[PDB]
Amino acid sequence: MEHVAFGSEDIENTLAKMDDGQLDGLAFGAIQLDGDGNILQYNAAEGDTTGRDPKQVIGKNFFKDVAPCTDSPEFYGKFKEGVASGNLNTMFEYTFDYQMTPTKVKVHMKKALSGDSYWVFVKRV
Ligand SMILES: *C(=O)/C=C/c1ccc(O)cc1
Repeated sequence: MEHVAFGSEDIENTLAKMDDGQLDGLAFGAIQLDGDGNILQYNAAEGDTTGRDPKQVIGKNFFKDVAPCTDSPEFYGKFKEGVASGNLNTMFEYTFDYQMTPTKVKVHMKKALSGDSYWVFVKRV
C-alpha cells in the first residue's frame, strides 16, 4: 500500500502523474476525470467499493452514464464550478445508489496538477 492519507493537504502533488498501478495501491478510492467528467483513471479500491470494473469504466462519462446519482447540484454542480474557476477543492459526504446497495461515502474532489484533470477521492462512512 502507498502511504498516502485521504484528505492530505498535498495529495495532488503525491499523486501527480501516478500510473494506474500506483493508484491501485491507495487505501481509498481514486478516480481521475477530465473537465467534462470523462473517466481517465479509476483504481482498484474504488471498483471494490462500487462494483464497477476499473478497466471498463475508462472513457465513460461519470455524470451521464456511470454515476447518474451524482448528476445533481450537490455533486456535478460543485464539480463544474471548481473546474471553471481552476481551484476545485471540496470535501463532502454523499450516497451512491445507482444499481447498487446505497453506499454512504466521504468524497474529496480536487484539481489535479496535470492539464484537464480532476481527482475524485472516495472512502466509506
Ligand atoms: C450514483 O449513481 C453513483 C454511482 C457511482 C459512484 C462512484 C463510482 O465510482 C461509480 C458509480
